[PDB]
Amino acid sequence: VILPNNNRHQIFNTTQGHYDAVSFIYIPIDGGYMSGSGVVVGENEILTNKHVVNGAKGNPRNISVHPSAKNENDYPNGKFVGQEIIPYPGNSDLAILRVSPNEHNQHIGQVVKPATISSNTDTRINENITVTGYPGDKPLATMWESVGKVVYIGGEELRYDLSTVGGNSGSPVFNGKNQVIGIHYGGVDNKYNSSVYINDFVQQFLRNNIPDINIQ
Repeated sequence: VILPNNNRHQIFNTTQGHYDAVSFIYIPIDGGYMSGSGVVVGENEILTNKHVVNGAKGNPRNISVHPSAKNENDYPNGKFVGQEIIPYPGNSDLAILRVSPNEHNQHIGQVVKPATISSNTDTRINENITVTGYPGDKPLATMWESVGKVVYIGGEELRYDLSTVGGNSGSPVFNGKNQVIGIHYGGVDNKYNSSVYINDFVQQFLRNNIPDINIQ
């Protein structure tokens, strides 16, 4: 959903700082492909949307994850294939994807630093945030950072005023400490963008499936 606030900047030094965990997702469908985004949060784990993993039609092996992808011809951290899809049991567009190790028996959370999850104890409306991931209007597997403000927090719903584009499905929403406060899932044209807010209940689901999860 493209809004009056469309402040987007490409990221090139993708393997450094907090960008490293921001991941590009590619799923073939016989006619073409679908793409999306996610964020590495544990040794073998990314967070993304239910609607993203549902594109695999029940086979996790159809999902390729490229952490820190720079463009279609530059995956500096290679890829990791889907192994197990663990949907968040609650009523939000959130899933964990566990991935296999790569061809060098490296784990995804060893090649990049797993992202820091916010406890969201301090998160409030009007807060300045970024949503960073792989928009579909841009060239395949290019990373973009969008700047915006939180407008709504309720239940598992966090809405902001910044712009995103199909492919931004699954993009982490960062606070100023570069901690993940939520996971983008879509938007309502001319009104706001929407994300899964990482509330206490979501945090419990993360802890119960990702033993090493870093929540601060």
